[PDB]
Order: sequence, then C-alpha cells, then structure tokens
Amino acid sequence: TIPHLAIDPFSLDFFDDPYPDQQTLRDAGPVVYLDKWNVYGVARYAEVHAVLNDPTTFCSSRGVGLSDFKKEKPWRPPSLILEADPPAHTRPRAVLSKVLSPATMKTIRDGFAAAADAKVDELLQRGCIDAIADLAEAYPLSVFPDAMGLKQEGREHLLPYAGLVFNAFGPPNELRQTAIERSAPHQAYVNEQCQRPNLAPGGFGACIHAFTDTGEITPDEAPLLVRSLLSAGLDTTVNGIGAAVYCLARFPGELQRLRSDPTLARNAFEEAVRFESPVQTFFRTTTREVELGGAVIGEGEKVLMFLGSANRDPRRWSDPDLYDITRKTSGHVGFGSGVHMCVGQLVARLEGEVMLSALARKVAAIDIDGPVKRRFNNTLRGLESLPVKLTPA
Ligand code: HEM
Ligand SMILES: CNc1ccc(C(=O)O)cc1
Ligand SMILES: [Cl-]
Repeated sequence: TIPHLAIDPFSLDFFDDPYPDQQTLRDAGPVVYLDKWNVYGVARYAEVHAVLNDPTTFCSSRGVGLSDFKKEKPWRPPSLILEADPPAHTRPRAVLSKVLSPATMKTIRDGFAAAADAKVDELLQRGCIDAIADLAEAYPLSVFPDAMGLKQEGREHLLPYAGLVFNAFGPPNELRQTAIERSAPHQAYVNEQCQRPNLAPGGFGACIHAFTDTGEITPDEAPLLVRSLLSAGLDTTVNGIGAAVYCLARFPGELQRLRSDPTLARNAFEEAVRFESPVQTFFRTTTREVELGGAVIGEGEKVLMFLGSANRDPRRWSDPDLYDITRKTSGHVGFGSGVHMCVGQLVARLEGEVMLSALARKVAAIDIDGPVKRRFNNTLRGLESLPVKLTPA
C-alpha cells in the first residue's frame, strides 16, 4: 500500500535541487517509505502538519534525527526541550517562552535595528559584497551572541557547532560522521559558556539561569537550555536572512514592492522562511502502530517530515514556487507547529524584519555578481556564498 522510494533526501544531489524529488515524494502518496534509510516519509502539507500536532503518537524523546535514542547513544546529552515530550517538555518550554518573550524583544529591538542599519550602510560603502559572509553571517553574529551574553573569546566555535548539531540530526552519512568526528573543541567551548559565571547579566543565558528560582527549572537544567539557544539561535537565522536576501535578489519585483512599503519587512522574511525553509526536515518516532494517510505505520518507527516540501505543497499553497511578500504565510511549518513550534521565532523574525527593513530603506538593487555556492547540511538548507552588488537608494 505504501510506495517505496530510493530517493536519498540527505544526498548532495538532493540538496543541490530538492524540488523535483519533493514533488515525486508528494505525488507518490501521503506516506512513503525511504528504503535508503529504512524510514517513513511525509512530504505533503496535511500529513506533515498532522504529525507535528500529534506529539503523543509522534514523539520527540527518541530523537528528532534519524537516530533512535532508544536504540543508540545520543551524540550529546539530550536537549531538555527539543528532544523531550510533554509533560517533561512543558515547563522548560515555558521558561524559554518567557526568556524569549514578547516583553524581551522590546529590550533588544533598538539595538538589533541599529545593528542592521549600520551593517547595510557599511555594506553599501563596499558595493560588491558576499551576502552570506558579509551580511547573513556578520549581522546575526553582531547581535545574537551579545544578546546571549556571550564573551567575545571563542565565538568562532558557534557556527561550526551549530553546523554540527544540524548535521547530527541526519543519517550516518559523510556529513554527519565528518561533522561529529571534529566536535570536541566546539562542544568544550559551548558547554563551558553555558555555565552561569560565563554569561553576562541581562542576556538570555543569565535570564535562563535566573528562572531556576521559580521551580520551573533546576540549576542543573539551565545550562542545557542555554545550550539549546547556542545550538538553534544563530545558524538558522543566518540561513533565513540569507534566504531572504537571495529571494529579494531573485525576485526584483518583490524587492521593489518591499522598497515601496517597508512595513512589508516582517512578512517578506516570513515568506522567505516558507519559501526556502532553512530547516528542511525533522523526524518523529511513532509510540504506537498508527494509521496516517490510509497507511499503517508500526510502533517505534522513524517518520521523516519534509518541512520544506510541506511549505511548497500545491495542495495547500497557490503558486508555491513563487516568492510573494504579501502572501498569507500563516500555517507554514518553517518554524514547526504545535508544542515544539520554534520558541525562538520572535528573535528570528525580529532579526529578519529589521534587516529587510534596512535593505528596503537603504538599497535600490541587489544583483548577483559572482559564483553562487550552496552550503550542504543534513538539516539546514542555505548558501555558502552569494556574491552580490548592492546599489544604494
Ligand atoms: C530562520 C530561523 C529559524 C527557523 C527556520 C527555525 C526552525 C525551527 C523549527 C522547525 C523548530 C521545530 C523543531 C521540532 O519541532 O522538532 C524549532 C524549534 C526550536 N527553535 Fe528554531 N528556528 C529558527 C530560529 C531560532 C531562534 C532565533 C532560536 C533561539 C534564539 C531558536 C531556537 C529553537 C529552540 C530552542 C527550539 C525547540 C523548541 C521546542 O522544542 O519546543 N530557533 N525551530
Ligand atoms: C529546530 N532547531 C533546533 C536545534 C537544536 C535545538 C537544541 O539544542 O535544543 C533546538 C532547536
Ligand atoms: Cl555539546
């Protein structure tokens, strides 16, 4: 009843151009089996959405990568939020919701916006820049590590570490094995910085530690939650912003509309998140035999959710392969959905918004003017290099 496919969604050939394979995956059926990795797969919006919102059946505590924590040792101590199910999940999540709260963004918006503006003005002086290294990477590094309350020394370990985490959700392919075989320095740096003495008061980390007082988390839980932010909070935004600049680079009409109404800044980023889906895929593990899309999946089975595919499903979206900054993007799963839906989404959207706002106000044109290079990661989709010429407004 279930189609078996030999598509490797973690192959380089797939990353280079996933969309035809994603159509094949959608059109093959509501549930596919990927013989390559002995996992179930879901590529349509409906089923991906269904799986995300059924955490009691499709659990996270056996890992949200290919590896089953019930079968193998996790490569690092499990995340107390990402790789946990309710109820253990519930209370750490609340802490992160409050640390990264509506109230908190107020405290950082002026600086994040100022940092975005200064960067765009800086890049306009050079004229020809790499929209990755000089913008997508430089800007988040200039605000987010500080917002964490991180010291200056050692931050070069941050992106490599994030690169690793997202590779480690993947299968035991060369990317993962290669990523993990060189994690010691990154782990040591990040893990050391999660300790309270190393985190500046006022920053997200110290704020996380401050919450041990409420009974919501113990002191020994705080560093891993600090660790979560240092895992998820930087490289994602890099690829989201990079995605957004690339989209604006490829859809000049939409750049022009953005220029004509900078208050479209927040949704053009949101649309970019849908359109590129910086986080491409996650797994769940079935806790029981279960019917999904008329397909019966056994207990203890891995189910691969194609978030990017769900976000390009024509069953749900009109003209999905088109970037439209006034689209109603609500319901996209680029940030997930349900109890694990991105707890850092406000930081990401703030960063993206104020940068796209700066671009909208300061830049007249963005033209690709060099070889474009894709960055390969088992979970993250984004570019290694995007040479562009910025024309000032
Ligand atoms: C473009 C930017 C981002 C994208 C596309 C993204 C994507 C996602 C997705 C898909 C999930 C769901 C994971 C799952 O259901 O298994 C998630 C959760 C999470 N995100 Fe992000 N994220 C972004 C930015 C951020 C930021 C800025 C932070 C922190 C400052 C962050 C930290 C986290 C954490 C800790 C979780 C786990 C939440 C939970 O398990 O309840 N992410 N994100
Ligand atoms: C969805 N992206 C995430 C990656 C890692 C973590 C974590 O370290 O908990 C959380 C979210
Ligand atoms: Cl670690």
